[PDB]
Amino acid sequence: AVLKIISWNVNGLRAVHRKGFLKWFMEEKPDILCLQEIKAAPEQLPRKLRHVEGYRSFFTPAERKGYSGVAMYTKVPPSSLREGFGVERFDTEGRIQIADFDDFLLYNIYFPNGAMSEERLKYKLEFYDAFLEDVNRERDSGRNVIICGDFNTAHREIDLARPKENSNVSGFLPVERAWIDKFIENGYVDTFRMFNSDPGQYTWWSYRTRARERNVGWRLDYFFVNEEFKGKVKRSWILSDVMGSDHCPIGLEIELLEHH
Ligand SMILES: [Mg+2]
Repeated sequence: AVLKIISWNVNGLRAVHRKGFLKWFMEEKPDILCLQEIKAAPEQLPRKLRHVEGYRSFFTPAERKGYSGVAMYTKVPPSSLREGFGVERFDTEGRIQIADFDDFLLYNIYFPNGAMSEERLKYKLEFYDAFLEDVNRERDSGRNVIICGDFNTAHREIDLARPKENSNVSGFLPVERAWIDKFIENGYVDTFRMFNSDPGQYTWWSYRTRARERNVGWRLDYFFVNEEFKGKVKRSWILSDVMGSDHCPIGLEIELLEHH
């Protein structure tokens, strides 16, 4: 038996609602849906977005109005939900959900965009370091972990359409790519690349004339697992045809643990 988990940066939950989000959600039927960039006060969402039949929903908004925010809809209730790393400046931006599903912890993370300033690039890299300390603590205690969301970095040249022109911009800086190398070396696996070694596999396209149509994109959105759990990953894919955001959704199917 498997669970289908989807991750999607929706570029505003109300915005994607107006384009057909609930119809997509009903057709795709994920067991767990992780969203990034909700951008809304949960009590200002229409009640048909706030609560969807068959799911429990959890919203973790930023302090700043209209900014960031993550959400999770799940057909099975988690046993707990942790919304921070325990560091105030990383925990007030609506970026972190860590849901305990007993088989695994599920991290749904909106990692910072560092492109607007050196200040925010430094915040991104420090957030990366706090995340790595957190997941290692949980993994080392004996938990399996699934990490999904918008990492805001394309790992290798194959992961964006125009690597050479982006050497010096956040999203493809050597130091950001090197952090992903370090995360993987700490015993985590980029699940998409377990199954797909092809070029042109992107999850974000700038909201500009025909960029998506021309597939001028970046792979910014990932599903990682700890190494010891990778044999339970059965599929990891990109839902590239699903419109409505500047990112598309990505999927993971994970087999349930089979106790003996
Ligand atoms: Mg965005």
